[PDB]
Amino acid sequence: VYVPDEWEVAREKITMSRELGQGSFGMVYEGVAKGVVKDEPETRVAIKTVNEAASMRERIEFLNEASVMKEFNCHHVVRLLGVVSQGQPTLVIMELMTRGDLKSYLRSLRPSLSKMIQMAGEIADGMAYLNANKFVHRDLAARNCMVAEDFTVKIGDFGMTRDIYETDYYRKGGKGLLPVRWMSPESLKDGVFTTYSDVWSFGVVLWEIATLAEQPYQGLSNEQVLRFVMEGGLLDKPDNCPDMLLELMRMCWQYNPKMRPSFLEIISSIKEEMEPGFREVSFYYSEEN
Amino acid sequence: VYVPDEWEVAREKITMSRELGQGSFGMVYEGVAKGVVKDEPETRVAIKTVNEAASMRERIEFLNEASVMKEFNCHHVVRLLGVVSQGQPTLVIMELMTRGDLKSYLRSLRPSLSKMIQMAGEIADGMAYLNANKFVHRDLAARNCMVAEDFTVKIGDFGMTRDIYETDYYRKGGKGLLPVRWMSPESLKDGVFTTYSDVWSFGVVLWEIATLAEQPYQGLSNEQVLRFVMEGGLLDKPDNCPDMLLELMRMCWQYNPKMRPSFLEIISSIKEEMEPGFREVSFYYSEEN
Ligand SMILES: CN1CCN([C@H]2C[C@@H](c3nc(-c4ccc5ccc(-c6ccccc6)nc5c4)c4c(N)nccn43)C2)CC1
Ligand SMILES: CN1CCN([C@H]2C[C@@H](c3nc(-c4ccc5ccc(-c6ccccc6)nc5c4)c4c(N)nccn43)C2)CC1
Ligand SMILES: [Ca+2]
Ligand SMILES: [Ca+2]
Repeated sequence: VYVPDEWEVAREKITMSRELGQGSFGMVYEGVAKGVVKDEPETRVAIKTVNEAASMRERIEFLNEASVMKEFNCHHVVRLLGVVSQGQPTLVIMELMTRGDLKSYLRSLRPSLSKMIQMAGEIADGMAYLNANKFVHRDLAARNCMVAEDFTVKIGDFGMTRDIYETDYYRKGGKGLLPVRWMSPESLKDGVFTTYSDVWSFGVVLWEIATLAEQPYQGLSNEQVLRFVMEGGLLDKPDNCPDMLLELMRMCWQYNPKMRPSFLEIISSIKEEMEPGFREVSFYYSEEN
Repeated sequence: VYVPDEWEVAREKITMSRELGQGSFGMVYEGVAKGVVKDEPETRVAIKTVNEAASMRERIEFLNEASVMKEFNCHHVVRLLGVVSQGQPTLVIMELMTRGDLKSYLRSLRPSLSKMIQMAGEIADGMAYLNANKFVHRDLAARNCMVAEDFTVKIGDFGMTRDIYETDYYRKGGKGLLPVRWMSPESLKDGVFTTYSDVWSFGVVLWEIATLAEQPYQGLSNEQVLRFVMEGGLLDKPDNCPDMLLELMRMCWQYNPKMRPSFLEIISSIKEEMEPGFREVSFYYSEEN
C-alpha cells in the first residue's frame, strides 16, 4: 500500500520524449514537468516508468523504494522531484542528469588528477550524506553515478538490488540480482550490505574512474570473482594512476570492514584538492554535518 | 566456441529500423536482409541483437541456442534465416512475424470457435514438429507464439529459460527465470521440462486464447501459484468457452504427465475442424510425419 501525498503530480503536467535507458523497475525517459521546481513554470526531468504489464506488487515497491528520496536533499544525490501514483504508467519524476551515467561517460573518453579528485569527492559526499541518513546504497558503481550539465557527479539508481520482480517469470527462492564485481568479501559471503561495503564499492568506482570504465576483474568469470575476492584478491592498480587515488582504493579495500575509512574521512583526506565551490554545495561543509 | 558456417550473413546486407521488443538475449528489430530467401533480392526480417556490453559467454550461448533452428523447417515454427557472428552487435536473423506476439494480439481484441481451433491446431503442429525433432520448448506461452501477416500462429522464442546472463549482475546459485504460471506440477517440483510439460503449457495457451490473454491464476502471488498447482489446482474454465477447447485443456492438465495427449494426438482430435490449407503446410500431414 502506497499513500499519496504532497509529492503527487497531475499527469497532464508531464510530457515524455526520448528513452534514456532501462534502469531498475523500468524505462527512464527525458521529459518536461510543470510546477516541480521553485521559481520555474517548467523543468526538464527524468521520468522512470513502471510498465502497465507489471504486477501491482512491483508497482507498489517501486513507489515505496523511491519514496525514501523524499527525505533527501543533497547536491550530490540525484533529487526526486515528484511522483505519479494514480493511473498508468506509474511514474517517478527526477532531476535530469543530462550527461547520463558515469560509466558511459568514462567509456566516451577512451581525465586529469584534478578532475578525477573532484569526482571522487563529489561521489564520497553524496555517499556520506546517504550513510548519515541511515541509507545504504548497496549498488554503488559508475553505472549508477550520474553526470550533470556542469559535469558534477551525483549518486543515482539504488533500485537494482531491490527490484526482484519479473512479470511472468519467478526465480526459485525469490532472491535477486547481485553486483558481485562491486561487492565486498563479507557481502559476497552472507549477502548483507553495510555502510562499510558501500565504501568497498567506492574504491571500485575510483578504479573505474582510473581505468576509464574497464570491467572489474576483466579476465574472470562470475564464479571466479566470488572466490578471488573472498580469498582477499584485489583489483590490479591502474596504469598511471596518481598515488592519492591508489592510496584511497587500497584503504577502501581492507578485507576487514571496520578498517576501511568512512566517507567523511575520505573527503577529509582530499578536501585540499576540491574546488572552492565544494564548500558551498557539499554536505561535508554543511550545517547538517 | 561458435563455428561460422553457411548461415553466416555479411553485415552490409542488413539494415535495422524499429524496435519490436526485448526478447530473450536482447532487443528485436524490424529490418531488411539481402539474399536470405530463395527468389527475392531482399526480405523484411526480424533481427535479434546481443548488446555490445554483453559478456562473450552470453554472446556464444545466444548463437548456440539459436543454432538449433538450423535443423528446423516447419510452417508453424518461426524460421531462422541467418546469423551474423562476426562483429558487433551479434545478430540472429529470423522470419518476420508482422502481427507480433499472440498474447498482445489477444489483448487487442478485448475470436470465433473456427478461428480458435485453427490457432490451436497451428500451435500444436509447430509443437508436434519440435517435439519430433527431440526439442522441448520449455517456455510455450501466448507471449512466445507469433502471428503472421495472414494470421497464422507459429512457435517463437524458446530462449527465456536458457538466457541466464545478466551483464554486471549474478544470481547466487547461477539459475534462471522460470515461467511458473505455465509450468506443470512436476516441473514446478524438480525444474525439469519434457514433451509432456510442453503439452501442459499448451493447455494454458488455449486458456489464454479462450480468455483473450487473461493472467493465469489472476488473483494469486507466485508463491501461491506454486502451491496451488503442485496440489492439483487448476485454472477456472473460461466464460463461453466451447466444449472442445475445454476438453482439450482438461486433457492437457492431467496431473500425471503420461496421461496427457501428445501433440500429434491433439491435432488428430481436431483435424476435422482445420482449414483445408492445413493439409498442405502442416507437419502433421507431411511426408516427415
Ligand atoms: C547500465 N545502466 C542502465 C540504465 N541507464 C540509464 C537509466 C538512466 C537514468 N536513470 C536515472 C535515475 C537517477 C537516479 C535514480 C535514483 C533512484 C531511482 C529509483 C527509482 C525507483 C525505485 C528505486 C530507485 N532511480 C533513479 C534513476 C536518470 C536521471 N535522473 N537522469 C537521466 C537519466 N537517468 C541512466 C544507465 C546505465
Ligand atoms: C513479453 N514479450 C517480450 C518480447 N516481445 C517481442 C520480441 C519480438 C519478436 N521476437 C521474435 C522472435 C521469434 C522467434 C524466435 C525464436 C527463437 C529465438 C531465440 C533467439 C536466440 C536464442 C534462443 C532463441 N528468438 C526468437 C525471436 C520475433 C519475430 N520473428 N518477428 C517479430 C517480432 N519478434 C516479440 C513479445 C512479448
Ligand atoms: Ca523489475
Ligand atoms: Ca540476458
